[PDB]
Amino acid sequence: VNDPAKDATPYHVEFPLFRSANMASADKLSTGVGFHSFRIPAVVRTTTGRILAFAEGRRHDNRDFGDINLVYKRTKTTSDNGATLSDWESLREVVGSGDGTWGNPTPVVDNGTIYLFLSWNNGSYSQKGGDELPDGTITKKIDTTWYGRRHLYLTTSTDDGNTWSKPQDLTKELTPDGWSWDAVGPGNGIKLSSGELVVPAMGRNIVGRGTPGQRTWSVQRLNGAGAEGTVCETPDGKLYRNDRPSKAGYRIVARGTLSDGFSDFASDSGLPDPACQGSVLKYNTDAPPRTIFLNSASSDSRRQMRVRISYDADAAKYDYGRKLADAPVSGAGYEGGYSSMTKTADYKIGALVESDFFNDGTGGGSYRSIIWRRFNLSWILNGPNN
Ligand SMILES: O=C(O)[C@@]1(O)C[C@H](O)[C@@H](O)[C@H]([C@H](O)[C@H](O)CO)O1
Repeated sequence: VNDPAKDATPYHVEFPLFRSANMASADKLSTGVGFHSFRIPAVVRTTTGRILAFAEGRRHDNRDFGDINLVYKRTKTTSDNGATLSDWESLREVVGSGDGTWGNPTPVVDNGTIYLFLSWNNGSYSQKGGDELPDGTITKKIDTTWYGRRHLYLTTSTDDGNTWSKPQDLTKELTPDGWSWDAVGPGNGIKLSSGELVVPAMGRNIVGRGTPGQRTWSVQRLNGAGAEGTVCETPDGKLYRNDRPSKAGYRIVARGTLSDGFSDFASDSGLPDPACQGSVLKYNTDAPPRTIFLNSASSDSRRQMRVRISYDADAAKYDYGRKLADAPVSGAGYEGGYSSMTKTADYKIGALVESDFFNDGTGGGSYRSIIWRRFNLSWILNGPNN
C-alpha cells in the first residue's frame, strides 16, 4: 500500500508522565496524597485539541485491589499536543472516595462532552479473594452481591476535563444481573461514523444511541468476548473487537455491527499477546484508511511493545510495525504492559504505556510508572523490520 505519511521525517518523543513514588518528581495530588504506582492508562484528545490522560493511582502498592483512585492530567492548553513535559498540568483526581478501587478508565469523546466509564469494587474485596491489604485485613472474593460485585460507573465532563460529575452507578442498567467480576475497557470508547458511541466492556459493548447532549445507553452482549476489550470502526464501516485472551497466546478478534451483531471470537495468529490489555485506534478514514494497533507482541512477555498499521478494510492483517524499544526511555523502569492511544491535533499518535521498575520483581512493591509517547506514522513506517 502506497502511504504518503512515509515521506515525512520520522518524529518521536517519549517521557514519563505518571511518575511513581520512587521517582524524583513523583506525582502527588495538591492535597499531599501520593501514589506508590500508576497503572491502567487511558488517553483521549478532546474536540478542542486538549489531551486528557487518565490512570489508576494505586496508593500503597502496585496491586489491582485496595485503595485506588482515578487520577488524571490534562495538557495545559488546547494546542500544545502534550509535546513536552512542561505542556502537562499537575496531577488531579476524578474520584477517590472511600478506601475502595476506582479504576478501568474508559473515556469516549462526544462533541463537547467527555464520558468516562469506570469500574469499582469495595475495598474489602479482590478478584481472587484472600489477599492481604496493608492494614492486615484479608480480602473476600468478588461475588454476585450488590456489595461485593464489580460496579460500572459513569462520570462526565462538559468543560474539557476541568471538572467531573459525581460518578453515576449504572451497574443495574449496563451490567448483567448476576455477574460478579466485571471490567470496562480499559483504554477508550469510540464514536461511529453513524453517530453512536460504543464503549468496550467485558462480554459486551456499551452503546450510546441518541445524539450529542441526549445519549441513551444500552448493552450489546457478545458471547466469547474478553474481559478487557478494544473496539474500533474499520474502513468497511463495521465494528472490530480486539480483546485480551483468557490465556496467553494471541489476541481474540470478532467483527460485526450494532444492528446485526458480531461473529464469534477467534484467535488472531498474526497478533501474539501474553494475556495483557492492548489498544486500537482508527487513525483516518480517507486514502489510505489505517487502523493502528498496540500491544506486547509476544506470547509470554509484556516487554515487547509493538505499534502496527493495518490498511485492510476489515483490519485482517497488520504490518510488522515498530518496536517501542527502538526509542527507549531511561530512568522510568522497564517499559511494557497496558497501553492507550489517541490521535493528537497535530497528527501524531499519542500513546500511554505502562512501565515497571521491577525493584521487588513480580511482587507488589515494584514501582509502576506510565510513559507518554508521541510519534508520527513515518516513525512506524520507517522502522527497521517494517
Ligand atoms: O495486570 C493485569 O493483568 C491485571 O491484573 C490488571 C487489572 O487491574 C485487572 O483488572 C486485570 C484482570 O485481572 C484480568 O483482566 C483478569 O480478569 O488484569
